[PDB]
Amino acid sequence: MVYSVGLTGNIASGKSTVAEFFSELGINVIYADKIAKELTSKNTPCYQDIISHFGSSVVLNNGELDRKRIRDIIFSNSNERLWLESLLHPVIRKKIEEQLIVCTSPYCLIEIPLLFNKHHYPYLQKVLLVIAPLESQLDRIVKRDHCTKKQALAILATQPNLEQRLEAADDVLINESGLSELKAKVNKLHQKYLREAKIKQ
Repeated sequence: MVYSVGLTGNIASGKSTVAEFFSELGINVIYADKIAKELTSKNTPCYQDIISHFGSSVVLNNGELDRKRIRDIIFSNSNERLWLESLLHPVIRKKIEEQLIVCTSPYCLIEIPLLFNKHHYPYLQKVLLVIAPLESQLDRIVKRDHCTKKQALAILATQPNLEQRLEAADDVLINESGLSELKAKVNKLHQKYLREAKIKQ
């Protein structure tokens, strides 16, 4: 229906910044993560199933979901990552399709998770994977998490291997030198996607 580019990134890759640069070029960006939060708002069906599944530990005093805790669980327990992805996939897909129907840009960017199920995103024309070198990731993680460098390395040490996702990706944006070059790279990708969407039916 619409020429769609999947946006993925490893840890502390700079990918939300990449999304913003695409946004600022007039491209419609669909944020699957934002949709997931929406559809796990207080007393939504998925919110209820999540709390019943994981139990009271993932409910803050707020009655809001403990999203930090859930991320920790999802990252360390693959069976739970898959369970949660299976739960949310049907509702998230319906929201994505709504936004695609009203897409006003020449192509669309869909921000999706690093280890996204392809069977759930078979309609993507392209996949873009944003990565940052180890040093850059640590700096980003220490500043965001306020943690020790050795804890950041330990966090990076446990990330999923990218070999398979690097192979599959049509384009890999190495974010290795500041915001200005990042913007320049996004610009060239933008022109590439415009070109390919123009000649693709």
